[PDB]
Amino acid sequence: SKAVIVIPARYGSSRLPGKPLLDIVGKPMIQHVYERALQVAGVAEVWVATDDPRVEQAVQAFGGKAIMTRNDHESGTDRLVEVMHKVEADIYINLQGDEPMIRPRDVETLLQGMRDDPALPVATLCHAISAAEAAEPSTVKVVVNTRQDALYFSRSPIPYPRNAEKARYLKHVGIYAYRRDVLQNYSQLPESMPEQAESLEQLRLMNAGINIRTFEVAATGPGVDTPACLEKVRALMAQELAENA
Amino acid sequence: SKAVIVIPARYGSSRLPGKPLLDIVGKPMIQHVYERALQVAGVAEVWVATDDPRVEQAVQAFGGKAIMTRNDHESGTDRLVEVMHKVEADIYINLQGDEPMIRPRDVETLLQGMRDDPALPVATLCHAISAAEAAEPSTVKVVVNTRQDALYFSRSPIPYPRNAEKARYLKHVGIYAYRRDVLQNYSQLPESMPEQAESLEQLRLMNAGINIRTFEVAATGPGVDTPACLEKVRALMAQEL
Ligand SMILES: Nc1ccn([C@@H]2O[C@H](COP(=O)(O)O)[C@@H](O)[C@H]2O)c(=O)n1
Repeated sequence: SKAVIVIPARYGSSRLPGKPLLDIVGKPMIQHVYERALQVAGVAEVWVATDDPRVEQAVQAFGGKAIMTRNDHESGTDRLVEVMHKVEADIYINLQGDEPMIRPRDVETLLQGMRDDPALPVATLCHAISAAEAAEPSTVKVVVNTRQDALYFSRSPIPYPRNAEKARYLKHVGIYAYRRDVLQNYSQLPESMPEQAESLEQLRLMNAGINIRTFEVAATGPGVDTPACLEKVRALMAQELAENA
Repeated sequence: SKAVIVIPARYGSSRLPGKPLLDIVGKPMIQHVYERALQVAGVAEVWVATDDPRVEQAVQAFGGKAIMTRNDHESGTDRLVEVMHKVEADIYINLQGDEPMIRPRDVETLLQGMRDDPALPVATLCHAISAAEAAEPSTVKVVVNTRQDALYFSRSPIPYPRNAEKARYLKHVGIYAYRRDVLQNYSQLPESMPEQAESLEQLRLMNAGINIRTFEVAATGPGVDTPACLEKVRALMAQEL
């Protein structure tokens, strides 16, 4: 079973132009993600999928593998489908190019899950959050059954807190592992009403009856989207270097 | 493929004690439900499951069939499980004893669905509602996939209206059809965290991975929970004549 990690990294961003190129303790953000991806056991290759030459150059400059993709791509899953045709693997892992604090062990958990169950099409991550955090529409919640399969994903707080003290919330961590056949049949799936309403691409899979197992990990480090969280990551990353001396 | 309709009708109610015996244009509420149930094609028997001798006698008075069940059941579902042991069938339909405006056609849609797919364990109903109505925690919303299987049931407005004009909402109508094997295993299913938090018993099935197909019907009539709804139903069933 061959597994590869693909890191989508488009330059264009409204509140952070050239987001993957921002410096974090001396290296572009995209490099930190790539370096951590390389530490994931069981992965054959790591690639960066981009639609901008500057990103491709920055990646090659540190010796990373870059593959140009179409800029007309609406989603990071469509971009991964294009990569799938050129890069062969049985399992593709999609990592966010803007989460430099990703833990290699979490990707291994995800990979081990896919290998322990040959029938599993998609796998993703989640971690426990408080009810107060779950109230945010910018945070995606997920509810799972006993096998840890996702029942639904939503920006609405689910489960509804009728008996508030009994409610436990899970935040969805946007890292995915897809079997090859899922990506091959992907472009034929129609957009679902819940997907368009919620603006959550993963609901397109659920509409088609494709199971998504969700593994729970510890609270993940802060992503980068706000210049405030950027400074926190910078200090958190720097605090990490001195800790491992 | 033998199907039976079971109507849970406990005497008690915090807002309307003796609810099944309340008069609605000449007949107790339970009789209206029982008569409409008898109009459902494809069913072999209709039973009223109750805990009180007063309800049992009232049903026998109009010629219906009734079975005494334990008074310690927490829900009509548990009451149905007790009945399944006494009344043998392949498919059991659970009708609410407080919804006298039930349309026989809607129960036939549900039954047809179960017969069209022998692999389907549970089926239920739903109908379109507005965004305004979906915002209410007392209204249970359901989201389904292309095969109409339910993804989740919630009091929260699902789907979240990020793009409001794209959102379409469905209200769950508490009528169920269960295959016998689901009921034989029901007592072994543990309660789920989502069930306890939302206070929705059907989430106990989803937690165990049991599929629930949801068929869509037109807007249904109100049930009788409060004395206000009781007066509204009386008014509606009167003009319906
Ligand atoms: N313990 C319980 C609770 C409810 N039920 C039944 O469930 C249906 C709807 O519930 P409520 O009227 O209690 O709200 C009624 O037909 C009622 O008799 C039951 O049979 N046993």
